[PDB]
Amino acid sequence: RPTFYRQELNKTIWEVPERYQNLSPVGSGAYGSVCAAFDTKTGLRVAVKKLSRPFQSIIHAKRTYRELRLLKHMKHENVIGLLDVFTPARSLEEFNDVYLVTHLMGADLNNIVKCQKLTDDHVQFLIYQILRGLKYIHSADIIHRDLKPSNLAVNEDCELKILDFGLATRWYRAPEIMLNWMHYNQTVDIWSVGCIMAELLTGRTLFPGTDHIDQLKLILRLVGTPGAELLKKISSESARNYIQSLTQMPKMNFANVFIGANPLAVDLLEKMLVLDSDKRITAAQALAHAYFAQYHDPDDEPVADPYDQSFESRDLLIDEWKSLTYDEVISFVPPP
Ligand SMILES: COc1ccc(OC)c(CCC(=O)Nc2cc(-c3c(-c4ccc(F)cc4)nc(/N=N/c4ccc(F)cc4)n3C)ccn2)c1
Ligand SMILES: CCCCCCCCO[C@@H]1O[C@H](CO)[C@@H](O)[C@H](O)[C@H]1O
Ligand SMILES: CCCCCCCCO[C@@H]1O[C@H](CO)[C@@H](O)[C@H](O)[C@H]1O
Ligand SMILES: CCCCCCCCO[C@@H]1O[C@H](CO)[C@@H](O)[C@H](O)[C@H]1O
Repeated sequence: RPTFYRQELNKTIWEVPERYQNLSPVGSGAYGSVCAAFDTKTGLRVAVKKLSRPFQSIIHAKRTYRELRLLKHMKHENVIGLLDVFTPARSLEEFNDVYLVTHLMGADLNNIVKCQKLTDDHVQFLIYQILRGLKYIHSADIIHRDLKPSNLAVNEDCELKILDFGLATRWYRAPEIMLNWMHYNQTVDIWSVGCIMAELLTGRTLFPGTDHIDQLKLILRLVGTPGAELLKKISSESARNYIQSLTQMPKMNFANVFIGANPLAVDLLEKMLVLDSDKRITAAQALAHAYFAQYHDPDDEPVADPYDQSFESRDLLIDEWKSLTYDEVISFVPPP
């Protein structure tokens, strides 16, 4: 029902509702392309993404559905959310293009830090928001699995949002991800938070590995070689035999590694950067840690509605994924 207009951008004809004005390209790639625009109806600067080849194949179609389902479900201040989704198509029969709209973002966490130490109050505020968003994401039984500064948008008021992309590196990955362990815990993301927090406090990458093996080597130097209780949980014969032939290394004294840091920050890092993922602090537990006393509000750290991910196991035809995607476009309700 909106009146659309057509304009050539990023070498295709974009067709968008007239509320979105002054489109200008900001990025592109195999996924599609993104324009900045001004949403006259809300007064917001927005990013409009036109998906590329959304229904070219079964895998493309399922990926399009997955992305729209995820963005429609995420409704939290510290997670990317969907302002709008539209298609110029008037029916399923002519449905070929998908456009997604969110807040225009212009800076990530790297841009805020610039290889400098942040003040402790500033670190508390940033890590607090990451953990608040992760509590929400994990409560939907979602694991990010590649959390890193480039996936963290931050505006001029230092308001932070978790993204599942970077704005137009393995240094933050949990060691079990590096080792193709599978059976991943949600605390793989807590490992990443610990790496980010350490860098914010010191102004230096915690584990700047040159390659995969070097990354693991640096990790074991800080946290020590696996202990007896962790070794009991390793089913891989080859992993055990390699680990048992390592020269033992104690866990370093984090208080001496992070000299000059808030001792409550050091305590929290010790609970995030644990090799055994079962012994890592959760996002909800971390929010209650004394380090965040000035920001923690147990009544404003919400959890997500249940997220039905059963579609992940299904093998459907292109036109079925396409019709399911069309249903999700039609049923979209814009946020307050
Ligand atoms: C670093 O400092 C900067 C300084 C100046 C700048 O300007 C030139 C910029 C760029 C501004 C910008 O890019 N802003 C922006 C982008 C997106 C967005 C969406 C997006 C998502 C959902 C929507 F509803 C709408 C857009 N998708 C995306 N990429 N997707 C990908 C990516 C990689 C993959 F491998 C796969 C997919 N991006 C980058 C969202 C919001 N703001 C940065
Ligand atoms: C200067 C450019 C302004 C673009 C405003 C786009 C508003 C898009 O929205 C339109 O606004 C009209 C205003 O009379 C309404 O009557 C239409 O129903 C509405 O769809
Ligand atoms: C809504 C954005 C925050 C939650 C993101 C959950 C992502 C679940 O899937 C994630 O998709 C990301 C994009 O493909 C990938 O970077 C991650 O590796 C993948 O695990
Ligand atoms: C030499 C490098 C050793 C890395 C050990 C990483 C141990 C991570 O921890 C393991 O994560 C698994 C899920 O991924 C869980 O099933 C295990 O119970 C847990 O111990």
